Formats: sequence, C-alpha cells, structure tokens
Amino acid sequence: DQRFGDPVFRQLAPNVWQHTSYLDMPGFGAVASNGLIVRDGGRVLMVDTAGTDAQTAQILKWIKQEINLPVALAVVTHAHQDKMGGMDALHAAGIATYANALSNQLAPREGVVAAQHSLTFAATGWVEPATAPNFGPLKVFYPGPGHTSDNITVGIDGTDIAFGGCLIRDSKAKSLGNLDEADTEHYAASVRAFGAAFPKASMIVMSHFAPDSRAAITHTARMADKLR
Ligand SMILES: [Mg+2]
Ligand SMILES: [Mg+2]
Ligand SMILES: [Zn+2]
Ligand SMILES: [Zn+2]
Repeated sequence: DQRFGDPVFRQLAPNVWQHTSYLDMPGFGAVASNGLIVRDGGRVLMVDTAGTDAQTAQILKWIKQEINLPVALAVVTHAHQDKMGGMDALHAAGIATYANALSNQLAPREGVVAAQHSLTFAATGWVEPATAPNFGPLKVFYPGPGHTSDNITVGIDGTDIAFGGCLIRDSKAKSLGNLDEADTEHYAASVRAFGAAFPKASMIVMSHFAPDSRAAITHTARMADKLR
C-alpha cells in the first residue's frame, strides 16, 4: 500500500512531472517539498532532490518504472535539506549533479552534500553556458538573494513551466515562510527578476505549494515588499 511518506507524482506536461515528498523538520511541522522530472529525448533530467536520500531513491525507482530512461543530470536549487537532502542517492545512481557555486560553498555549513559541479552566473542572472553543458530544455537563472543567498530558478523550454523553488509562494499564501536565512531587502526584486526571466511561463511551480498561475509571482513580490 502507498504510504504518506512515499513520493507523489503529477504530470504537468507531456515531458514534465512534479515530484512531491513530505519531510520532518524536528520540533516543527512535517512538510511537503516539490521538484521536477523532465524527459528530454533519451534521457531524464531532474530539478531538486527529496528531503531524504530514501525518498530520492523512491523517486529514481519511479522514474525507472514509469519512464525507463537514464537520469543524466540534476540541478539543485539551494543548499537546504528539502532540495539537497538526497544528493548521496543521486551520486550512488551515477547522476551528474549541478548547483550554484555558492550552494556548493554553503553545503558543508548547511549539512548537505555538495553537488559535483558548480554553476556560475552572469550579472544578468543567466547561467554561464560553459558551466551548464547539455542541459537540454533547462534554463537556469539566478534571480538574486531571496529565500536564501544562493537560491536559483529553472525555466523549462518547450513548455509553459518555470520552477521558482522555495523563492515563490502561491497566490493564497499568507507568509514567505521562514526568513532566518532570507535577504529581506532583495527578496522582492529577486522575485520580480524571476518573473521577468521567464515571461512565457504560465504555470509556476514552487517547492511548498502546488503549481499556480503567474499571480504567485506578483503575490510573493507584494508580500516581500512589506519587508523593506
Ligand atoms: Mg541521507
Ligand atoms: Mg541553514
Ligand atoms: Zn530553503
Ligand atoms: Zn524549501
């Protein structure tokens, strides 16, 4: 029988699925985290792990069962447990991993395993292509500091989808979440930078809410404005 801890999958587009897994921050709510699985021809690409290696391995099993293509690479969007808690599982599987250089630098401080490869960014926020080879339809953008100093975002070419990770909250959210590591001065402008980077995206995917419209962007920014 399927259990509450087992990842759940939602097909967002013909070649894109959301993974959702529930984790436990001690003393706090047990809570859900989303990432993406993208089919690009003969391979699969991932955005973020689950919050644990066990759940990440259950994700890779699903991919094997349901898609049966090799996972060529994963991009992870910041050095927090919900996004990088399954790096060992990825590495055990032979999956090449990539994160903001800054995420890799912060990883030991945040108790996550670093990715194998570092992404760097132009002053525009767009990833340097030499650091993101063969990413297929993944278009990586660093919007500036928000939820964390290192948070990155990923557009999916050939679809209506952009992934804001933990930077973006849905259009009915009442809070930006935990701000202990947030850049409260720049959060609003980074949210806006994200929305300007992926003007085509009509479906906004994020870590802790189900997918929403672009109103999630405007709403998160207008919440952030109140922190300055
Ligand atoms: Mg582990
Ligand atoms: Mg921390
Ligand atoms: Zn986070
Ligand atoms: Zn998060």
